[PDB]
Amino acid sequence: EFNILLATDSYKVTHYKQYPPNTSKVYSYFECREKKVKYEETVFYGLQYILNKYLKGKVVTKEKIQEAKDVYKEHFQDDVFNEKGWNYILEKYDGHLPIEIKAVPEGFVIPRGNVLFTVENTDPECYWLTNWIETILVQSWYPITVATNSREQKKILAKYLLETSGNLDGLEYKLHDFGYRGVSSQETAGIGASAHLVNFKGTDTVAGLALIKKYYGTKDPVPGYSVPAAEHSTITAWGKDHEKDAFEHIVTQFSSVPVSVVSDSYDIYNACEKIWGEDLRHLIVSRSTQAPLIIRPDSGNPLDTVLKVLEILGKKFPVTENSKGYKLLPPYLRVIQGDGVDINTLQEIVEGMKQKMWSIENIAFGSGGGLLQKLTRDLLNCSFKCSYVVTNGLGINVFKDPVADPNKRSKKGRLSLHRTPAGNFVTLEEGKGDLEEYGQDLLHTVFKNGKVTKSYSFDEIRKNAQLNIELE
Amino acid sequence: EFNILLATDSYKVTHYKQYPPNTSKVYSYFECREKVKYEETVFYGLQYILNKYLKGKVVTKEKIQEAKDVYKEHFQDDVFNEKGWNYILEKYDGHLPIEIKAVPEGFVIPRGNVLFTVENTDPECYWLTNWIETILVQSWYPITVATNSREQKKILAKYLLETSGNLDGLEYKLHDFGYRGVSSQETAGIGASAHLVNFKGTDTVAGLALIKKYYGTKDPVPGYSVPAAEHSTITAWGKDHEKDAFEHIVTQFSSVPVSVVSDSYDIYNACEKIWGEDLRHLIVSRSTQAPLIIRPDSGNPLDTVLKVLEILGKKFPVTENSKGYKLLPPYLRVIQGDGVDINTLQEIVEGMKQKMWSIENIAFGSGGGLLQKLTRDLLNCSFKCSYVVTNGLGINVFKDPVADPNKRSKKGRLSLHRTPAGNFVTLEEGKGDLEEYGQDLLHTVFKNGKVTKSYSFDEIRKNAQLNIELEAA
Ligand SMILES: N#C/N=C(\NCc1ccc(S(=O)(=O)c2cccc(OC(F)(F)F)c2)cc1)Nc1ccncc1
Ligand SMILES: N#C/N=C(\NCc1ccc(S(=O)(=O)c2cccc(OC(F)(F)F)c2)cc1)Nc1ccncc1
Repeated sequence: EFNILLATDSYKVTHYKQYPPNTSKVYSYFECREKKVKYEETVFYGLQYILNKYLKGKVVTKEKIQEAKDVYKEHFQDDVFNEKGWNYILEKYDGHLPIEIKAVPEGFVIPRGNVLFTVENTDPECYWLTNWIETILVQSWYPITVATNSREQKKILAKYLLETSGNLDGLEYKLHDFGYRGVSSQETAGIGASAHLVNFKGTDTVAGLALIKKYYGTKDPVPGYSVPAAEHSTITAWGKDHEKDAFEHIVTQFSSVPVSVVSDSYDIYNACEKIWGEDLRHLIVSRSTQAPLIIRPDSGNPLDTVLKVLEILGKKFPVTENSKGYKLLPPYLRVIQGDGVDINTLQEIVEGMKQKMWSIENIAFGSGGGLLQKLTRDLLNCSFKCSYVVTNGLGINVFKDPVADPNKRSKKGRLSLHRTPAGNFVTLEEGKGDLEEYGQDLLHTVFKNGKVTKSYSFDEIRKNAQLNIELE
Repeated sequence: EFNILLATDSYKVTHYKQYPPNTSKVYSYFECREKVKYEETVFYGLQYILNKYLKGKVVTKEKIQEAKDVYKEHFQDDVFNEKGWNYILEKYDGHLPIEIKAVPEGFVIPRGNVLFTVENTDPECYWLTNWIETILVQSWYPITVATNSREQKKILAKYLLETSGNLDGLEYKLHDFGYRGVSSQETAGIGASAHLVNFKGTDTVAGLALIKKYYGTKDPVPGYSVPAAEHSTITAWGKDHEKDAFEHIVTQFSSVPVSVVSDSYDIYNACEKIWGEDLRHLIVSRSTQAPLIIRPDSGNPLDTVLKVLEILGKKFPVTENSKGYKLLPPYLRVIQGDGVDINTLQEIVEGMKQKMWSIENIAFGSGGGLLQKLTRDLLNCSFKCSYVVTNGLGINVFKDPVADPNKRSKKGRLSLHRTPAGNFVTLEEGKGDLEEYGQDLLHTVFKNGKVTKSYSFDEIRKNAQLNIELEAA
């Protein structure tokens, strides 16, 4: 069973002895710190998961306190654990955390350098608790960053799909999550997959579905979808001389639904030109528009291989020119590039297709490690800092400001998030939100004293995270 | 509760229909595929997966119904192999008819060798081998963390030995700071445990319980820490009271080591004036068992470390060790915990050596660099089918993409062997059977729902030792 007393950085166990004496309040905040491709705005997503799974309800028991005590005695070779402080929460509050958390609504898209949530203790005895839970709350960096990076890729796709086709039809199925095997754990898989689904509807990372169902909720039965597809084992199992037999068997098994077939086991160019393009062409051209063959290269330079596959297919199948002047494969045939795709190569591929006059309608992308694993907390500088304390009954605005790195300076005092007169966002420091010169604080209480006080459905989050181009 | 029918990539739900008719066996293997660095990998983490996810009754009527219901909506179609899963439930009481063979955990093996193999033990379950690819492939993560952590240990060992003449304290020179910087609680535990294969210092408490549950140590815990400040415990005192914060903290932790982050406002002032002058009397009185550890946390990592050491060296009595390198007094050390990864680690220790500072003076903390900034393509961790039996005939299968020879996979039944020179070699096409290379070094670790061979964390650590550690004795 999970024990919140064992879910912090070891050193935090010692901090209750380090704050100034007579400190009744520690108030801290989370931001994606501004830094002097660009990631200028971030999608706030994932806190509700943490609140529900780890923070709410009776999270302290006698047994958990004793367990922590025993572990820390050996871990520190010393007795430093705040057993009294934890027992207080158990006795006074039936083990519920005396903490208030206020947050911007999930799905909200906020520029860098703004407060996204704040945390403070609601009982003076628990001044130490605010930053105890920094570690667990800061892991929100991950769904924020996956959702943000996924959305930035959607912006790239949208721009190029609109340019080459005139519309955004199918945009929400253009970047598929292939990342299940390439992330660090089962738990990460569900979190990351759910964050990508804020922007798209295609996923193979099945763990994302149950997470969304349990913690967020959707009107539709499921938040994400997939279609049948081969992997190398289901092609290569037929033997090297029988690739065509594998292809034939698979497209016939899935004759009436879309099917993707990985075509690079031995020679992608041969497979396209000779196997699909000649030997099995009759099984392709007969397919429904709702059930295309999707040819999947999976190796070589991603741009070069996409362009060469399209060049080959365009000579073996009847290509049209759309109203924008771009080439379009027949509706029973598409391509998916699912190798080496990240935000940078995604851009390179669609720009390269555009240069060669191929519509983005022809292609979808799969992304695995690039989508869910190749991200860190420093990409958006997700960071949690104390900005206000009360000591001897007096509030003081606190902050760090390292001489050699102005980028790490933190905000001062009690914070609030507001709309500016021009409709942008601003974070007011030093309790200036209290002056009421800037309309209502956009932070809402989402957790208080062990209870989740405000929740968002996955549908609401998706609405909040829409692109401007989708809104237009 | 975890449901293995829902723990695969969606497309694998459709694969049972795609294999050749009358296929009775699908046999697959995992390697860290060969491509100048990461030439050898530490095999670690499979035992966790076997125990937590694969062993025992993992199929129930309810889990089958749940998966049926989810996949119906996910695919907008009924493609799920209900019958196949029911067969496992009915015939094997929901235990997986799979056999997995693996190299011992902690073993250090060159790239491009077979690390584990997987095959079905019932012909009806030919589709099961690759169903569990997704979950088994996540072993990439503890393998990669453990390997990258060990590569850092090699750097530290080299420079510690050169500047001090011994390896004392090596296993405490790289501390895990990564708890907040990983992607989940589960990842934190797995990654922290992988780092503990090589070192003993961690703040990622999640790692302790994982090791105790799945591996075990003779000692009460596998890893340790010591008291330390964070910015909030300094800055809460107010900008004009940094000295008061420092004094309070070192007085609270007067007889144990304590680290105090010193860069809240001006690291150089803190070292030269606050520690070096105002509070100097509280430092020089401390025990060798209870040093103050000064922690910079910003700026160029190498430049900041060198400047902090120059400042301290002028305020405190420095000695010259037997190798000719400068050593701070034993009540004073430094920890650099910002911007540390395998690359910057190398730059800092080399820069220190050039300025004649012993590596004894310093320890490193690493967070995202240690536990998060790693992907499956670093060591090209990969699972592939190499052998099938169809119509009663075994055939050796592989991929070999024309545009990427680095993606070629191995053929046939595989085994791992010692060469005459004592190195490793992977034999393909069942050639291990010829018995020209001795016995297969893989061991059956999982069979028909049961874990059949396992390793303690102590054994794993011994297996993962550096050669330099083995040399002496
Ligand atoms: N191809 C593959 N591979 C996988 N999934 C099948 C898969 C995914 C997306 C696409 S698509 O062309 O975007 C598409 C087509 C029609 C409807 C649609 O809509 C929707 F997807 F939502 F159903 C999405 C096709 C087929 N899985 C995979 C996991 C890990 N590693 C490699 C591979
Ligand atoms: N300084 C800090 N910060 C943290 N940990 C305390 C910490 C860690 C290592 C060291 S050391 O100098 O290597 C050391 C000293 C003596 C014995 C020893 O051995 C042993 F490790 F076993 F105690 C290790 C000191 C103090 N936590 C932290 C989490 C996340 N982000 C930033 C910070």
